[PDB]
Amino acid sequence: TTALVCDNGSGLVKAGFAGDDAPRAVFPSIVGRPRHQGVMVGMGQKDSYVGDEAQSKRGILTLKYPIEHGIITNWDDMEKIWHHTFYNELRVAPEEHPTLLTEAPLNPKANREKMTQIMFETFNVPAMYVAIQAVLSLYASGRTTGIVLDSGDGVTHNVPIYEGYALPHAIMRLDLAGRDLTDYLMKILTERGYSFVTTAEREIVRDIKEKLCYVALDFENEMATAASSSSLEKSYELPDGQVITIGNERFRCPETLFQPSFIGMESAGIHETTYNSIMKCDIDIRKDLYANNVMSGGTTMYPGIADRMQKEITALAPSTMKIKIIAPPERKYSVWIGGSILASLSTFQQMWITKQEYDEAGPSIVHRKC
Amino acid sequence: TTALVCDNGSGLVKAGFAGDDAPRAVFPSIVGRPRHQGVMVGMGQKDSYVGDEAQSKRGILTLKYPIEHGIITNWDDMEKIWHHTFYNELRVAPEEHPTLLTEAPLNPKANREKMTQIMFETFNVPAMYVAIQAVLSLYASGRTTGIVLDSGDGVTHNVPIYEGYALPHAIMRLDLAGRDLTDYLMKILTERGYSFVTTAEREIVRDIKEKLCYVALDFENEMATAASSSSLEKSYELPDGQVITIGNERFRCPETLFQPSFIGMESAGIHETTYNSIMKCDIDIRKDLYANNVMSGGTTMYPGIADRMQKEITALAPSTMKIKIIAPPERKYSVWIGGSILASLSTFQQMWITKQEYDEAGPSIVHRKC
Amino acid sequence: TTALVCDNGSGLVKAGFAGDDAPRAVFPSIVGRPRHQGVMVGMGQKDSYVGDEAQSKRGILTLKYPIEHGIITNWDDMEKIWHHTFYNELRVAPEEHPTLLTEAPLNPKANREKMTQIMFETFNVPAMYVAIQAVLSLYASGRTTGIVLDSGDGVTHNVPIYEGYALPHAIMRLDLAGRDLTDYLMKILTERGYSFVTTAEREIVRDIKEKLCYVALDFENEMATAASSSSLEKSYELPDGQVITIGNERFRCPETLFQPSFIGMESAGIHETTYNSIMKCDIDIRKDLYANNVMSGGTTMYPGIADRMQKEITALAPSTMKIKIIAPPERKYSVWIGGSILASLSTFQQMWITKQEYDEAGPSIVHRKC
Ligand SMILES: Nc1ncnc2c1ncn2[C@@H]1O[C@H](COP(=O)(O)OP(=O)(O)O)[C@@H](O)[C@H]1O
Ligand SMILES: Nc1ncnc2c1ncn2[C@@H]1O[C@H](COP(=O)(O)OP(=O)(O)O)[C@@H](O)[C@H]1O
Ligand SMILES: Nc1ncnc2c1ncn2[C@@H]1O[C@H](COP(=O)(O)OP(=O)(O)O)[C@@H](O)[C@H]1O
Ligand SMILES: [Mg+2]
Ligand SMILES: [Mg+2]
Ligand SMILES: [Mg+2]
Repeated sequence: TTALVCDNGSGLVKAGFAGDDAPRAVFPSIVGRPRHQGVMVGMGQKDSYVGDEAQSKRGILTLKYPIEHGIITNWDDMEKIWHHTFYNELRVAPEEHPTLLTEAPLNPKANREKMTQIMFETFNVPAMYVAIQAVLSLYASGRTTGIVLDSGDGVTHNVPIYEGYALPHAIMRLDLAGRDLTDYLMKILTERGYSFVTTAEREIVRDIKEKLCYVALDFENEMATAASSSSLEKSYELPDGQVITIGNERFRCPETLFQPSFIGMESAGIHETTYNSIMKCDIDIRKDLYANNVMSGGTTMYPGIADRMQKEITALAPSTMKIKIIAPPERKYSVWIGGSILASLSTFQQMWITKQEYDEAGPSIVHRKC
Repeated sequence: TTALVCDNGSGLVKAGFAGDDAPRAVFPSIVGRPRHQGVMVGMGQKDSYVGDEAQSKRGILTLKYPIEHGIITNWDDMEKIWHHTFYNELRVAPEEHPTLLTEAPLNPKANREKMTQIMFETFNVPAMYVAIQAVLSLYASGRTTGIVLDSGDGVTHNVPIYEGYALPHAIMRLDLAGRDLTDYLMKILTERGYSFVTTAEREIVRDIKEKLCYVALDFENEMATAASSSSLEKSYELPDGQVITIGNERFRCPETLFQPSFIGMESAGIHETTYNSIMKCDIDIRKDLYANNVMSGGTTMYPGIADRMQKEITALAPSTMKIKIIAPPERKYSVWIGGSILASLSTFQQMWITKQEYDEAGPSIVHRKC
Repeated sequence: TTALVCDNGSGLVKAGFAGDDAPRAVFPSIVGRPRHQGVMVGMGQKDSYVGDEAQSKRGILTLKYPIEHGIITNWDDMEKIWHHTFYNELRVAPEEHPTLLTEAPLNPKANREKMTQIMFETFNVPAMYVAIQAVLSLYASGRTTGIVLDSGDGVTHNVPIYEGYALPHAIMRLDLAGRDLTDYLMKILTERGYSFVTTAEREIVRDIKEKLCYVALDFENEMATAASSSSLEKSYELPDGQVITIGNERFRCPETLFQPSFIGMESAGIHETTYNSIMKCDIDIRKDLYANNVMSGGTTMYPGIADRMQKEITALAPSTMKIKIIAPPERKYSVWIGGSILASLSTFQQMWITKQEYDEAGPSIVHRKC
């Protein structure tokens, strides 16, 4: 009778059971299909690969992400992803496990309705629920009041909560996250002569970004430092043994979070978005929001991002405001951890969307229960 | 109901039954016709000789190869060859044996279509199939990943397969193989005063090449070694008792595979062709191609060719790539062995081109079934 | 005091003086070196040939292209090319002529820096400038708004400009162009029995492609038409008098621009790349980009390419968008014509990189002036 927690991000699936501290399985949410011709008979050559097996065979596949900026764009591939999650990774039967799902705020309603319908009809779950990922990150923190910035592969969002009450008019959503940083790193890696163009070579660039990239405390000083000397240059070995070297692409890629105009966007950086979200809240709750800046997600995992956020929000806010950025070492899984905490609570047990409620009230049950 | 496997190379016919480990018969694919005048009545003096009987009587015949660089140029002589194979060597009736045939990649389509037509009309086979020889060579080695370098009398070709998927854009074909090496050995044997000019004397030079020639690990060092001393000189006894001696023609002949400019070709050597074929494949599959270099065919049978290929590809590839050359002792028949393995599989039984498909869909069935 | 305009493409050099309507000289950017042995004394047998003289003597040379996908890979041969351009074709002294050079977008920075250094040190130009070829193509058409699809021997690129402002985040670059089409035509010409393998025979195949190839309005219909009848077959006479015939290779070769998977690439066709470039631009500027599709370069010179681009972009775009493809009859020289127009303007005269700026600011002047 244990509940399931599935955190469907744009880039990774974090799935497990409620009551744990880490997910069962964490695998990329990709579906790969062969793009060359098979010449050997049989071999169990399947027509599509999901998750880690698609990354294993990615040299002969075309990798597709069913989720795009927090929105599911391919629903057959997403059913493939969910079937993989339930049967090959969790190795469970979804007929007896309530499933907690997550979603970004300010998302299309059809996304939520269709997840509800697929859970209740394709996978026959007894109950389900869709929770906002930033509220779950606050549950993982253990703090009732915080402003949460969640940055994932697809979306960056700010949700300010005070005493357990959210201020939905102050919620920010920015469609700039890890995948845009990967694409920008590809583009600026072309400057040194490195050409990554295929979907399989997007994973190599994502690995380069996760290993070698960091957030500069002061961008212009680091640009001058990289110009003067090669102290910031690091090498990376490609899957075929070729070695690439990057000097200032290491901090130019994550700078797009603070200067979105690098990729041609008109928006403000994550620091200015956070400050604007705080300033749309009530004046009496702003001090507690300044002191509680919870960062979650994999795009907040850069070395130096918390210090840079500290510096920028301190510059924006008054001098008597006491700015703290809470960046737990496990913030790459804060949404899943908070979802496990929430699904394990006794008070939450009356808040599931039951199967009978779905049957006798339609998929639109999800907008008024969640 | 057993299937036939006929490997028609430019130089030799390898024919047998599926399920065996070696072909029934291996004979030269030559048709000899007398060039002098008959003076004795009768004797069963036939107008043409095929296979081993043409080599037996080659002193009074003009030997012709119906296949030239993997392409059948004389179709009447090729029907003679196939009739010999079926009736005098296999001693079977082709009306009840499906026949698996082999062909080099990047070959004229008319070649394949006309083999299909002759099999289905002249020999009345119940079914047939044309397979690429490098895929068959990969079947024999028992693996589904690797780049195959197949060298025969007529063509040398590279086909990279990964997980059973071929990359047809990375397939190389080089029209330099054993027959070009035989001709070059004739030409450079003229340097010591030995004149072989006739088609029958081409077989003597081919025998010299198969017995005395080897691949030098370092060409310039071996050239210096042969210049300094006579330690590399070996003798060969001609059919009439004359003894010839060759010192550096032993490794100068096979060096044409690595330096095609010896015979006036502009192409790259087999090592550089293999490296170029690997580098036209996806970056994620290159490590497994480096570690799996399958060599098949009779022109890869030189002493020291695998070590030289190891050395050259190691020089071309990065230092962290782990280069292996797989050169089985039976690689002179890898194509036939793999064809037997393929024709014996149960999954392949639905992939034959049946007689009815040919009748009601034309000879062009072979491009979309094979 | 007239300025020079040198359009260095991967395949051809277009050089001339600013203010003209056509370049002085258009010759292949190849350097040929003899591959056989000289037996006649003297003759002025030079060790290397550049341009038209290499194509004249290509039967005894190995032709090398110093530019490869818009990137200069051999710099000594490129200095040979530039010296030829300046002294044997333009017959000028570069010490008193500012030189305008062109480059593809998303190119290595070392390419631009080394062209700047060689111009300012080897050829002693008073000033120089490197311009993006698509902006120059937009100069030639006399408009300041439109998305340019420039296809050359080495690179195909999309650059959307609106009101004179470029959107660098929407710039596409595809490393598929005329040379890849020539190689594909060689590969599929092997199907009818025609074997072109040498670098000199690459020019014959390029001539065949330029004379006999066209873009099919509907590929499958043309494939059916070529299968049914021989109405699409045309003959071509080789330099030695042999006549070759091609039926569907005529439109199968240029189809690789719309189906890059023909040569094993994962990218999208030029139509889908153009649509994707338009859709990464602001919603308010998309109507003017749809109506202004400037095509330039020699690979856009196929019969029927503009109509096919019209059809495909119309299929992709909404029905109320008004799609025009602007394909001037002189679009093979749009980059050079636009460069001449730009170098002749009075406003541009303050935008040269002067010699003193180079001397006292390094070769890195080119990234912040251009
Ligand atoms: N150590 C790291 N440094 C920088 N970026 C990272 C790191 N680890 C993961 N990422 C990025 O975070 C993204 C995945 O974060 P995640 O929270 O799983 O997103 P989602 O919730 O959308 O799945 C990926 O795009 C990856 O590039
Ligand atoms: N031991 C050997 N050493 C060198 N060359 C050999 C040897 N044995 C055979 N060959 C060459 O290999 C060629 C035959 O190889 P094979 O694989 O039968 O070619 P094909 O498939 O074209 O018939 C002949 O030209 C012969 O000269
Ligand atoms: N009439 C034509 N039809 C098709 N292709 C052509 C034609 N004329 C030239 N080309 C191709 O265009 C390329 C040269 O175009 P160009 O604009 O000069 O390129 P670059 O700017 O790279 O020199 C050559 O590869 C040639 O094959
Ligand atoms: Mg997330
Ligand atoms: Mg063979
Ligand atoms: Mg050009």
